[PDB]
Amino acid sequence: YDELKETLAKYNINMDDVEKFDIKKGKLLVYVNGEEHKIPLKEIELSAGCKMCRDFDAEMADVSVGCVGSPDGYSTVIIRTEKGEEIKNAIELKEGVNLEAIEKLRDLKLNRFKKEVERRKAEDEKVSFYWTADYGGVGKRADGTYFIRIRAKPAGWYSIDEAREILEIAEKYDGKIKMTNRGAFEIHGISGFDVEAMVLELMEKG
Amino acid sequence: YDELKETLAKYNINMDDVEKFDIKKGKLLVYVNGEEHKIPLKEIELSAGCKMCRDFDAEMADVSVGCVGSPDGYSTVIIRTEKGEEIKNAIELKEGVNLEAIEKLRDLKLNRFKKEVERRKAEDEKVSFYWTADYGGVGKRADGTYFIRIRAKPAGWYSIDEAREILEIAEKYDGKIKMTNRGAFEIHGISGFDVEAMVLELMEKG
Ligand SMILES: Cc1cc2nc3c(=O)[nH]c(=O)nc-3n(C[C@H](O)[C@H](O)[C@H](O)COP(=O)(O)OP(=O)(O)OC[C@H]3O[C@@H](n4cnc5c(N)ncnc54)[C@H](O)[C@@H]3O)c2cc1C
Repeated sequence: YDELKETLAKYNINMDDVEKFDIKKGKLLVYVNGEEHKIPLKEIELSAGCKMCRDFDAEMADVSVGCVGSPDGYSTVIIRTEKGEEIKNAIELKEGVNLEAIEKLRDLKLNRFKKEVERRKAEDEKVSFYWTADYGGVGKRADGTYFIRIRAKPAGWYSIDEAREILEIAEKYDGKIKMTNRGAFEIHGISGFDVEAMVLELMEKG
Repeated sequence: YDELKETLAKYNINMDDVEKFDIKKGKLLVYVNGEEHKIPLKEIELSAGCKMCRDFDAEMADVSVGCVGSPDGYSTVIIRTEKGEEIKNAIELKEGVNLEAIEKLRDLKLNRFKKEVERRKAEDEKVSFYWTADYGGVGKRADGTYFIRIRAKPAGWYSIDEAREILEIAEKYDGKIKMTNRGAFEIHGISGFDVEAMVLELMEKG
């Protein structure tokens, strides 16, 4: 609040008189005593934790609502659960949302997060690797690194090509091979900084 | 017996009058009428089953006795068990056996066996893979090929290099990878003709 008020003070805008705020096209819009003042987002310092955030569209909500992707005066509605489906009784909904506009904001937020994580890695600052729990098969070892379990293939049969692919990915991330008593490859010693990239690489290979 | 008798008849020897036989340095020695006759073993047909034999020195006996590697009028004595050690009480034994003379015949016999198995392979003749039981970790599959179980390493840890070596040997012999519920690599589909060569290769890699 103090940062936004101080920023408004720079443009000679009294916060106590503002009619409405808005954030559109990467700019903050202020409506006070008549016309709307345009302030670039770059010029306002965001809450620090927002730099560590990955979730643009509230992907876990029953229903998510925003302005991006839909005409002005309308709200974008993303229905995700049967509870969220009840909004169809309350609102006359239309199709035609601009899906690519929403995805662009997903990527910009993720790139902001990647820059902040890289900066913490370079500066020896603390990182909580909270997104490892986004993925199945990830466990935390006693020493603060992670193991990644590749779900056992039926009857423990692996093609030579498949096994070689697993070893190549393990080598790339300095992982160590452990064979479980259910016939799975489990790769140990993965840095929290590498877990997401390695899992996606494994998923890409099937 | 009939083959030896007819062979001797060709050299004008009546087997009934023979005083002693000997096999030394590639020859059949025949002592008859106070004479020594030498017949190259190459001119004599051996019993068919000997071509499929691997064991020159009776390697499973309590004590094995022969003439190779010791001076004329002595017997070579290879003691292998505590039962065999009792011969030390019956015989004043001497050291100095020519071990290479014995090894030379081990390898000649093995090479003869390899030639006959290869001949049978080429002719699609019946081979009994009786020597697969010389090695641990070898099992017979339902379809007449074999699996080779690599004894699980402690806690199922394998170096990337170790796993790659196993896969390379599996590939060479057209083997298929199965991971056991004790953390072992088990290689399936190995021909009886290849089992020994493959096991020795794995043993060579440690
Ligand atoms: C901080 C912030 C950033 C946003 N950024 C974007 C964006 O980048 N892109 C985008 O498309 N939309 C964004 N929105 C959402 C958008 O501004 C609207 O809130 C949304 O479209 C709903 O509009 P509405 O007219 O349907 O809701 P309304 O009927 O106006 O109701 C708004 C609801 O928002 C809730 N609310 C308001 N402020 C907050 C807050 N600080 N914390 C929690 N709840 C709050 C109120 O409780 C209210 O129920 C943002 C909203 C906020 C609060």
